[PDB]
Amino acid sequence: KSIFYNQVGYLISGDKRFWIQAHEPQPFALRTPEGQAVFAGMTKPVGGNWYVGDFTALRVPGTYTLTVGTLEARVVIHRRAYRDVLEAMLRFFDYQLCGVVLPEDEAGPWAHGACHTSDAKVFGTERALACPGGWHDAGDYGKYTVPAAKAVADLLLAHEYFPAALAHVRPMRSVHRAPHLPPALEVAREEIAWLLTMQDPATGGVYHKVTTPSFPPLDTRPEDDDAPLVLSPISYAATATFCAAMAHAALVYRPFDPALSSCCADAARRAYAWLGAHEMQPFHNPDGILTGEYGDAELRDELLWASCALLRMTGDSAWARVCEPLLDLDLPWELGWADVALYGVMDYLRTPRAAVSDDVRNKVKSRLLRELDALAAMAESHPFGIPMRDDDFIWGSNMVLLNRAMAFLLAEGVGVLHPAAHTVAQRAADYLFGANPLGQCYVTGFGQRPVRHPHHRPSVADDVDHPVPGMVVGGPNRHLQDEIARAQLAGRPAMEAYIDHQDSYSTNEVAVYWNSPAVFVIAALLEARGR
Ligand SMILES: [Ca+2]
Ligand SMILES: [Zn+2]
Repeated sequence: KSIFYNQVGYLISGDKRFWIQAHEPQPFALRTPEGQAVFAGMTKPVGGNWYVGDFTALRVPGTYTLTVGTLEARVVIHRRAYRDVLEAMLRFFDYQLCGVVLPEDEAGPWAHGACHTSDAKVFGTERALACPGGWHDAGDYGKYTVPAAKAVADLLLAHEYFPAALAHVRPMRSVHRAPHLPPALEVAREEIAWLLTMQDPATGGVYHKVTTPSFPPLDTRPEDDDAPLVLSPISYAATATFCAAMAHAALVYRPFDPALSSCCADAARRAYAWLGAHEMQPFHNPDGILTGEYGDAELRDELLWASCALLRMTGDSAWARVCEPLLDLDLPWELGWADVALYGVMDYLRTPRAAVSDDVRNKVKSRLLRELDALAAMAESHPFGIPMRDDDFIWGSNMVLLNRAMAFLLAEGVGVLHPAAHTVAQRAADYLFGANPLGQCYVTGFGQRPVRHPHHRPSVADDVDHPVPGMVVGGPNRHLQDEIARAQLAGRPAMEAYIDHQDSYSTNEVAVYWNSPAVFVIAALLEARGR
């Protein structure tokens, strides 16, 4: 029996909520460390087994003792409560850097020399290509184009939406080149640079991934992983998502890195040329390649994103002829990594009105609003106020949640101002930081119940009780898709289908594209912005 709360903290100007399992209202108090009450109220029912207490009106920063029944919790209120965790979430990307020295003065215990420095062989050939840099994808050391595109897009969108919040954090600054770009762009450039090396100069197509044939032991340090690197074949999905990300990067970097901006624009155009001359073939692992497939049978949303990205990059109305029929399809409007249509919708909506059809544009805005309404109804039913149903708690459920919060916030940039947007964002953070049935903070290195045993090779290699901080784990997954989950979590409700165990890859791994929406959402919460 405990209090469930945001274990990282609460914003002075933000909503403040705790949860408890109870069957009737109870008085609660918030007190100073000496013990004197500064706030008091009554809990109220929200369904399932749950009651909530609202202490939003407490505006004075500090560490308070929350008392309800015979239970106590320590809660922090601060002007920028999430600054440290946002910084850690962004530093994760630098911790994932491949082929670059990470010095101890930046990386502490996890400092290491440049890893995976060898040339990658193109599958089914004797040709070798240098594809250095960028990020290890997850708990493994593969670098995969499709999910990379999402992580880049999310960081770029965070820079575009919340630059002031991001300005207050510091990545591994000394590992990046001077002059230093704004934090999100400094970090994202490393991945963008690597992506550019994955494009085949002859055809404009993009290799699906570069990995070793198989996964090394969970125990393996990055610099000790010396198996041969293989470039898996060019794929439609990789080429299209590369196109979209590069087109996005072209726009965003224009005033910061003109050479990169220009390089990305032309790379995007060459990638789109490839799309036009090739079939929408889903990617499957070649024989002898057992690493992450990142497959996907539906590719029209990738074409949609690429098309809309180039529409916005160029501002040329000719692109709307291709975009608008794709926007009419009943594709899910989601934020990846496989279902990427909402990135395209956003690029379309963020293009000057003059370049697109007014009729189509209003239909797209209207669909977006209806989608958000649906998510808002979900959140209203849920005891923790998050836009989730039991069946949404799948592999990477934390990302499912964060993408949904992100959609609310993105919409505010294109004239769709849903009244639940900022409540949803706060509840998503609350949930991520311990306001859930397990009382689990789903980020390593933070909260009172942090993640301690992530499925992450650098963490497992160094200290299995003390992992790299700032890593957002996948979260509860009702499908029990690893040995540990099957054995330990059968019969538990959806939100309880998580275990902090290094072998539980289906509930407790990490990913660049799980940190990326988290950076966006937490940055939004820091940029406190009503009248
Ligand atoms: Ca797709
Ligand atoms: Zn590496």
